[PDB]
Amino acid sequence: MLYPKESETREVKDLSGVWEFRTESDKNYILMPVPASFNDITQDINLRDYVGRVYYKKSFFIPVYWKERNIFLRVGAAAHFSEVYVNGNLVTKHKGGFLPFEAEISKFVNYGQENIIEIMVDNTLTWDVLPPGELKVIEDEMHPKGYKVLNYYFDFFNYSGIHRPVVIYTTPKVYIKDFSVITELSNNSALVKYSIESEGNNFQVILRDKDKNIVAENFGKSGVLEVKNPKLWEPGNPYLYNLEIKLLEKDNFDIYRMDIGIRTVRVEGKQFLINEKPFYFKGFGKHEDSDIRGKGLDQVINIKDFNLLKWIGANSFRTSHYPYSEEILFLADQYGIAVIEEAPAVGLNLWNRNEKVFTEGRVDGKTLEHHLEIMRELIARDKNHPSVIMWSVANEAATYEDGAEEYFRRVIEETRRLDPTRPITIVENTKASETKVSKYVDVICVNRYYSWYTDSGDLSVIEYQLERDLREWYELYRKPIILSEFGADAISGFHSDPPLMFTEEYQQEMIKRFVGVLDRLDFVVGEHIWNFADFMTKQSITRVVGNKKGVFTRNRQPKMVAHFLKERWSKLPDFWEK
Amino acid sequence: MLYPKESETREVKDLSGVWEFRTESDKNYILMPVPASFNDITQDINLRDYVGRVYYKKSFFIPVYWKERNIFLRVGAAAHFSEVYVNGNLVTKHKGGFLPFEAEISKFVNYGQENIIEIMVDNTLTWDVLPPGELKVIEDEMHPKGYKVLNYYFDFFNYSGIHRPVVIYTTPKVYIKDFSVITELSNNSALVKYSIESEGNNFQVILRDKDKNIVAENFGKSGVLEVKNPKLWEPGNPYLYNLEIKLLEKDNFDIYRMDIGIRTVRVEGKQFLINEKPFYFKGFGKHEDSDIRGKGLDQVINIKDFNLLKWIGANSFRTSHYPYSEEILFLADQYGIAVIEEAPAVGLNLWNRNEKVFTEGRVDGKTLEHHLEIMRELIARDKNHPSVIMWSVANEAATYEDGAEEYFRRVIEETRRLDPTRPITIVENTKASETKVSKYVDVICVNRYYSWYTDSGDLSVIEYQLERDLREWYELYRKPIILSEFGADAISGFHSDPPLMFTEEYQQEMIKRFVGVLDRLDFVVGEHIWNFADFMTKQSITRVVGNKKGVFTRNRQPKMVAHFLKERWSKLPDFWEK
Ligand SMILES: [Cl-]
Ligand SMILES: [Cl-]
Repeated sequence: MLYPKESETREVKDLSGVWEFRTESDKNYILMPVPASFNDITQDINLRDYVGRVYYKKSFFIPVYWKERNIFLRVGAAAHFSEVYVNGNLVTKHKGGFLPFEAEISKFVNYGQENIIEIMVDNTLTWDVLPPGELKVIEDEMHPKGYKVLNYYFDFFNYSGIHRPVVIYTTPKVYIKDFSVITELSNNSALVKYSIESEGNNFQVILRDKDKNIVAENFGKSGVLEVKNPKLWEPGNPYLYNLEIKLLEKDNFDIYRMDIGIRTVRVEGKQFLINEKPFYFKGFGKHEDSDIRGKGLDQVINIKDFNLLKWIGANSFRTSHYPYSEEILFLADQYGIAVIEEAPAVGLNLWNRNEKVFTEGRVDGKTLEHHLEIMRELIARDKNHPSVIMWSVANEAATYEDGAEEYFRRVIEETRRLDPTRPITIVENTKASETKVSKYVDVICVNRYYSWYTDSGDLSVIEYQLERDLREWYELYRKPIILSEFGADAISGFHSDPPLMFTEEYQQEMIKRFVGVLDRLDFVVGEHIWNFADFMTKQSITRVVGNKKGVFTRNRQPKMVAHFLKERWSKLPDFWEK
Repeated sequence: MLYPKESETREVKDLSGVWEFRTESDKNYILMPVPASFNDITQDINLRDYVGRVYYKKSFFIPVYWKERNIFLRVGAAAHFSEVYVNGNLVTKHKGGFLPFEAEISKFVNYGQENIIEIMVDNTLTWDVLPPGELKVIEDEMHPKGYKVLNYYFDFFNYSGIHRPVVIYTTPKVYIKDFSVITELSNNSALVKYSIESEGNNFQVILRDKDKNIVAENFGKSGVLEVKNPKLWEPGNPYLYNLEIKLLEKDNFDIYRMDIGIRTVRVEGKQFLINEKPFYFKGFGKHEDSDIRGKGLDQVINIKDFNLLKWIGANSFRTSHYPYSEEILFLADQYGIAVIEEAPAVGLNLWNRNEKVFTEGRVDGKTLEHHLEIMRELIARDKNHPSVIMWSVANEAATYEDGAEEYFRRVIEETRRLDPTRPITIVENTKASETKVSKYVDVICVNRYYSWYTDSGDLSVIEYQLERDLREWYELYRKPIILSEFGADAISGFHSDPPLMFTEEYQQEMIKRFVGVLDRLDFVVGEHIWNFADFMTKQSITRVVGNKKGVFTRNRQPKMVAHFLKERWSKLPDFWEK
């Protein structure tokens, strides 16, 4: 499914705005913005911590002239289970809170009249949705009848609601359903190879440069476009060409356009190559999180975040720990930021080797089935973005378990089959010698928190422990390694010398000592600090109103270590043969 | 041993000030203030976290006229093992970091000349000092040779150094060594009964009121002083009489004076009676802790703290979790603040029922021997302060263990034998039905943290859980109950609605809901919030630069809940028949 875009042949109507909202088995509505998480909008603590079904409702008018058009209703994201009703008719259901879903609804609309859309969203986690969790009953001596808790083991808050825009769009009855683009370098040219999915068959395809000059054209539902003297897309030079696809049939006419970038990505030895040059990742793990709206899409915050990425000198980030909005990937295309996009397989770990995760009752064949469908949906959505340069299949799963090996072999095999054009990783906090899964990926991503979660407060252990660990990863697997997470919680304004945990000084010193180690290791091709910004988590005595490891505050202002990273990364080239 | 006080017959020389300081097996000195903890004075992180022996050194001059006087060298406190050298001569050794020690040193001084005092202090904890801990060797795959950690399980930082003043004082060769005072009410009079310890035998004892009027006198080494129409000491009316003791012998003359207060304390049924009226404790658990100086005595901070106690309307505190400086008790006498003074038996708990504490290898007969000596030293020091109204033998020990019963039976039995004039408690976090120790004390003190350490964030459980729990304490033991701790960490300036853990709002709402429960229970005779002020702890992912449960910041300014308590406690009488 293609991102909804207006053209000569397609209308788009955005239903974002103020909706009516209620919780299960309640008749009274309140007002609720869309897109947004509902948790922080009100002062009702029982809604903040609500677990169950909520219902959104809105009126909309369909123009009579949309008859004899396809009418699609698209929901960008709703966490985690959703059902969509048009005038009381169920038009689609969806499982998974971080990818879009849509249905054709012309059969159910009142033309030239009022219509009602209702969207049910259920935030109840189970062990066969990603990320997983479990609702548990607690009726003991200290809890009243009916006390229940939603348990989950990922470290970000279970925000719920409609997190990305709801839109209605039209197409002709015979229309461009999808297309695939692959770019190759050939002699002094680039090739853009394409295939179009449609019931139609007569297509003209045109490629235009930045100045609207036509640089290539082809008649054909599949084909190759040759670009002589191409300008390649890469961090530091985000050149985009505009691909125009025109269906020209007897009764149907359809146009779809997308900006694409010409680049190659390849792993060879201990090098991560973009356009055949050795890349060095400088960046962050991020989160879709901001004040008040929770996980809701906000283009103000998105553009602010990319300007901060360019300001600090980052060239990349990982979409920890789930696919982000398409909007963020289009921006990464424009700004020239390399993206590792990650499936929502986070929380597959009970920090305890006595509780097994990959076992009947928890992560099983049903979870695997969902994970495989997720990879198919994710690659289908994002396969044409130049900014996505790697897929991450999971974050900190219990990869030391025997059952994790067969599980992830299947996930990894399916991902590569779906997209052979990008490398694959998995983000590990398991010990190097214990993971049964990292031997199957292209690039190793390791999260390490020496002197924070272990030997807390003792910065002196970092060089000893980190160098020994990373050398063992390389000795066992002989793959490029990204230090995919490291950092320390810092309360803005907490200062100390000597540095103490939770101060800005400790965060900067820890990060500084980690990267001094990486500079001595020629097989380390990247550093991603956790996290870009402070974000909300569930409440616990270990979380000082959320996770405070941001390099920026939640309102997008820098802590001390942001300036250290700006100075370091201004000296580090994007392409660096270590 | 009596607090050093100048008189017509006694000189006092305070050696506090700037000393030279070094660590073990090092020849170079730095400067170090005394009294103070050494940990936060410098920018040397290796001294902040030092474990082992440190050495203080200072020159002093003895006047030739001190010949034929006793010369005593007193150390107010040094944590935790100490040795005192005068001109290289060992004059005393001491075990325990929170009580004073002294020696007579006239045999070792150079009269009319320079002298050198050196004090060794060792902060290495063991299982037979209080509070206990253990130095552990960690030489594994991730730690270099010689890595060691001091483990301990009490929740305050192991500050070390000379924490209370070092002084030298003179007495005549035959002198007042000690005295005991007990006050009784009789008809319309009060009696002050006394006994004096001395090699002398001829004494005149005089009692003076606030205006220096003599109200009673007696000739005798022991005797009774009758005060007609006494003004009693109590919170809200801290009347002090001055007791003057004069030794009058042939060759020796000695005078010692102390302010005393006339009051009785008695537990009867579910009432805590002071001067036969039902008291209600309003107050705090405190700590000896302040910026930069750690646990060092500071009279500025002490007077500030008492003015804040009076401002907020408190009438009491507990010396969590160790005896405080004598200076603080003299101030509590002046201000009329009731003190529960506690022995340093904190940390006798490995939050884990698989690791036993009262067992060979940990808390054993050697620990018990030290605990019993501590109770003797503590009562000998503080027996004459009107402000001390109860002894606490421990805080949050593993009282569910079989071995804890015999241990504490002996501690409690010895405490009562040493001082039958004050009730005894033990501060519990064990479950009511599991403690094997609370049945042996006079008043129950229970620490409860519902919605903070358990059901974190859910304020709705408080009333259900706390009322059920406290009713079970009373049903099992039929004693008065003090809620001796409850509270929540709050970062100053962290605000939210709805309230979230670590915000000022959550701290206030939790405390408000707890005390609403207490008001409905006629057997609850007290509320002590944890803590008076933010204080330092060892580093851990659960401590945001120390413990943030203070009602005041570490620099002694109020958080939101301080104003809630001021308003509540301004409405609650000190004496309240519930
Ligand atoms: Cl983290
Ligand atoms: Cl606490």
